[PDB]
Amino acid sequence: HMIYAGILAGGTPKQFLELGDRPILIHTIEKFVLEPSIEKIVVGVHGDWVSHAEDLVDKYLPLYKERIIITKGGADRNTSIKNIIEAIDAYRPLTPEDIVVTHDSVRPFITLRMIQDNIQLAQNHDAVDTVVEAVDTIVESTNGQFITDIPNRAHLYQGQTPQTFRCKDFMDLYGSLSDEEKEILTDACKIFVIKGKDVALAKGEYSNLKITTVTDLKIAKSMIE
Amino acid sequence: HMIYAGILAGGTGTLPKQFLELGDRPILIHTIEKFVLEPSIEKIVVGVHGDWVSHAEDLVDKYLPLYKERIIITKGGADRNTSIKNIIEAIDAYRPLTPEDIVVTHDSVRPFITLRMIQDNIQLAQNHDAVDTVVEAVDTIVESTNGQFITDIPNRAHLYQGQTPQTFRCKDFMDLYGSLSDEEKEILTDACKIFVIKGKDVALAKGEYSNLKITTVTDLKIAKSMI
Ligand SMILES: Nc1ccn([C@H]2O[C@H](COP(=O)(O)OP(=O)(O)O)[C@@H](O)[C@@H]2O)c(=O)n1
Ligand SMILES: Nc1ccn([C@H]2O[C@H](COP(=O)(O)OP(=O)(O)O)[C@@H](O)[C@@H]2O)c(=O)n1
Ligand SMILES: [Ca+2]
Repeated sequence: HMIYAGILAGGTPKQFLELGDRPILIHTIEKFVLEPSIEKIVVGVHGDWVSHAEDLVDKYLPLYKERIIITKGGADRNTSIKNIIEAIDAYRPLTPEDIVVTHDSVRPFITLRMIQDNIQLAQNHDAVDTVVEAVDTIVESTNGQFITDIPNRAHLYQGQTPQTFRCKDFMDLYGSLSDEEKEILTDACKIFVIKGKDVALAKGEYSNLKITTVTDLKIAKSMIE
Repeated sequence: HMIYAGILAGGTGTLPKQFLELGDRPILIHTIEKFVLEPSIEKIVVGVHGDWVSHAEDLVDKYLPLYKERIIITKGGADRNTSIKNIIEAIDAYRPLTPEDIVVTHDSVRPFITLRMIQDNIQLAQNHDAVDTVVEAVDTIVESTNGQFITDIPNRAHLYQGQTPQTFRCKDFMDLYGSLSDEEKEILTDACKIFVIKGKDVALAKGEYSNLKITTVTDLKIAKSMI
């Protein structure tokens, strides 16, 4: 079986911002290029930014242009995955056993260690979520007016990426959902859980920051001196 | 009836940052300054560690000279609940508690609280049991009861990050903290968690993503850039 990388960069964007010296997207793709087991690295880019992602690849990673496929992502992260898996299928026809390690372009501090656990866990599980023990106190409210519930904070995890699973599996489970369900089931791991599937946990790092806000940008800058 | 600010501002065992310089003033000072903005808050009761009581007194004498008779320094407890107990009992020494007297509890290490947040807490406390300043979770929260594979990914749209202010009536909190045993108090160290699990109507207050909790070093670095 093959292993692929699925970089999600189709968002609406922070990943084309310079971090230190190079775009966050380039930082993120970098960690995947060394990994011997990863066949191609496939990036879902917003259809408008595709060409600008390739100029970026040429300018910043000319040694790996062959290892990278830049493809049009979709309206929401799940769709981007669909599109990434489709592009994988265009490179080599998917077998039941081929794998995708998906990851946010805006997470530029993922470690080869994480990547390797995800790949490694996926052997004897349906899918793999990368998480860390929750820091904030989490409060629930179905209405958004008063507290409907407070979950037990000793079993809560802050969810990050990689999210790793077989390709066919995603195309099957995601495929079988009405639009209304897709709109509610936005997390890729959620879909596996509700379909009653075994999703194991990969140890993430509190440092696996996801860069969404101008505050996240500062935290990142201080992490690279 | 009365309105008090209860500033949870002391303890060890966890190096907590409330006495560090932010811009020019210690963080705690920034925090107290927000509550002096509110004309309606009677006194501002600050709950510091035993060793730090006088250090805090001086900080008021040095940085808040005029609003010094507005502020009352007191000893904290082992946990913030024991501290709220101590803040409450300090107020009862100042002015005997009237069943409706509310306390606006707040982390001393959250100096970016606005008056808007404060006023929403006094207001929402009117016809609710308690108030919890809150913001929409930005992170997907994942539940796992076993610890190796997931048992639940709640809907994120319905999930919230806890902040402070947390507001309530003084007698109301004491009467619940009482019925709890010494081993019972351990399992639920947050104040709003007591109200909910003893079935009470505690409403949400729109918080702020800028309402940072200064705990780590990078947190201090973010904070310094914000002011
Ligand atoms: N259609 C989409 C939407 C978002 N994304 C984004 O997914 C990652 C970050 O997720 P997000 O915070 O935008 O959304 P979510 O919180 O993961 O649902 C980014 O690396 C990427 O920009 C994507 O690749 N394709
Ligand atoms: N007995 C205690 C213990 C800690 N605290 C802490 O509660 C406030 C915010 O919490 P923190 O940032 O120290 O973090 P933690 O809640 O102690 O994990 C601090 O101002 C103070 O150090 C308290 O008010 N009373
Ligand atoms: Ca009443």
